[PDB]
Amino acid sequence: MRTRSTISTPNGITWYYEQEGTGPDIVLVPDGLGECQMFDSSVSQIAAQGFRVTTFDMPGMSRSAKAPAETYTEVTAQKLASYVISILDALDIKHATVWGCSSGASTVVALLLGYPDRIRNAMCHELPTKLLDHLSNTAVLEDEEISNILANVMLNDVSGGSEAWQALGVEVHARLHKNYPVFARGYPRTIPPSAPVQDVEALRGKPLDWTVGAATPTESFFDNIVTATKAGVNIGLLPGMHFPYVSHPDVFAKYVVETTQKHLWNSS
Amino acid sequence: MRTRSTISTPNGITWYYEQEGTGPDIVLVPDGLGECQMFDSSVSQIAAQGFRVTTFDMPGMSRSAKAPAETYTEVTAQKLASYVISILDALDIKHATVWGCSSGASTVVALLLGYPDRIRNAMCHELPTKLLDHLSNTAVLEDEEISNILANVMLNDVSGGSEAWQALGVEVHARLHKNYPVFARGYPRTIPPSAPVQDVEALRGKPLDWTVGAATPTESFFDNIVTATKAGVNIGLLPGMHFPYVSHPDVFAKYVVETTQKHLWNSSS
Ligand SMILES: C[C@H](O)CCC[C@H](O)CCC/C=C/c1cc(O)cc(O)c1C(=O)O
Ligand SMILES: C[C@H](O)CCC[C@H](O)CCC/C=C/c1cc(O)cc(O)c1C(=O)O
Ligand SMILES: [K+]
Ligand SMILES: [K+]
Repeated sequence: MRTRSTISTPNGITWYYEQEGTGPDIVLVPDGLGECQMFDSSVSQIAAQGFRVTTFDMPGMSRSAKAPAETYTEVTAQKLASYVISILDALDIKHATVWGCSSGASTVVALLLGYPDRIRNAMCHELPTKLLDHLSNTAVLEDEEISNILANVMLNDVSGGSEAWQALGVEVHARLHKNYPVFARGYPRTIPPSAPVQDVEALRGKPLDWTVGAATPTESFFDNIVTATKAGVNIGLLPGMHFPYVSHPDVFAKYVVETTQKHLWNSS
Repeated sequence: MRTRSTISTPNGITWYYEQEGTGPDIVLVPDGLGECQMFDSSVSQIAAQGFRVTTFDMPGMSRSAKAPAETYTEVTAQKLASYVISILDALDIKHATVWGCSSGASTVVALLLGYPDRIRNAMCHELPTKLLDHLSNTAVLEDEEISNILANVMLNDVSGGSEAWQALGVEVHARLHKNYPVFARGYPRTIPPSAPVQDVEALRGKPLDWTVGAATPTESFFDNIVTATKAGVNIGLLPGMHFPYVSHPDVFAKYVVETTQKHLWNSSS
């Protein structure tokens, strides 16, 4: 019942995508590691509630690696939003609910603000607005050292569940190992400054639902809570840290379903 | 240069307190464990910047244990604020900057709202507004089990620094051992519903500086960040978790001094 296929867009990207279900469109945008297998359990649970769910690997990452260098270098929320619109155009998805974490969160807020006719509502999780020198400095290391360091960071610092993270399995971790250097050299210097949350008044009244991880250290996304509250945007918590769709897939799925249902009611 | 003494207030409490320094008054209200030795390093560093610093063990706790049962049972922010005003009256402290964490945070916001002529400015850290059934349920246990459970929670989960926590020393931990059952039976069921943050408009424009621990799990005091932001109150982070004066005493002292200095400049304007 799950489609697993590839599709080429006129910007040069060959996307790997997955799709399951019928009904209103929900699109799950990966975090910066660009790996859509992290959504696998949740895709079936969401689709089973009457939705068409689409996800994809991000350009330059995992099975979407056949892409021009511009799509995975000097990456911004606005570039990623343009790329997501390209694949939604290719798949004839005219109106969608979107979810994203991390650079995915920056991407879905850019999607909602830039393409309002295309976006029913956006769920953003842990949107990075601050430069981290420790992360930006990994870009000058050798690929194998980047992969070793960032594999450790993801498991021990931000996975929000070491057993679930490791249970993604050897095939997923082998793809992430190859993504870490692409992510390190493309994302951490350019993503945070591109955060589309500098204009608080532009967020006010928008169909945005913002979350942070319950277990995440307060300092990590303190600024998200402040910004959301200043904008009057719905702000709450999911269990775990940076990857709730990995750590707590059933809670994640229920959240996506209930949030989409609330906006479908509000739209009529 | 530290005064270490006792003072009896007509509400029945015999307080243990400490004082150091001369200058504008800064008062350090303990968290619910009620133990003012946790401020020892910071009291000297703050006083050295030209302040008179006062702290005290809280009623029923540590060396302030000679107190009526009303002062350490069914404890509310409003009761604690009335008790702090009683010791400030007894020490002739008319106008003070105040710090408090946890129930001490609830106390200092209650002091600022309820006694505004007495409070130059308040610094509140990790103010509890939510009931926690797992903590409330400890009240029905025997004293020794309460002490073992909460000693473990403070050391390993919320100290923000296990080595600094242990370095409080054997005498402090012997006092905290006796305080854990008093705290368990008198605080967790009644402090959160008494939180003086139901009226966001009452906080607006008040000389309040609110912090949360940088390492604290987001869920613990997420509501503090939301409430402070809604009220336009200065909200920020200190290193560590629930006990910044234990985990990061020099950062804590600097924050108390700089915040007090900011309000002294503003008061003159
Ligand atoms: C050795 C170093 O200190 C590493 C320690 C710091 C941790 O890496 C923080 C981990 C999560 C970073 C998210 C993030 C940040 C960003 O600026 C752009 C992004 O796209 C993302 C994302 O995961 O997508
Ligand atoms: C056995 C369980 O799992 C215990 C686990 C939970 C952590 O103990 C508490 C985290 C911080 C809250 C303290 C607190 C709460 C309150 O309702 C009144 C107070 O006065 C305080 C205070 O420290 O003053
Ligand atoms: K789950
Ligand atoms: K320090």
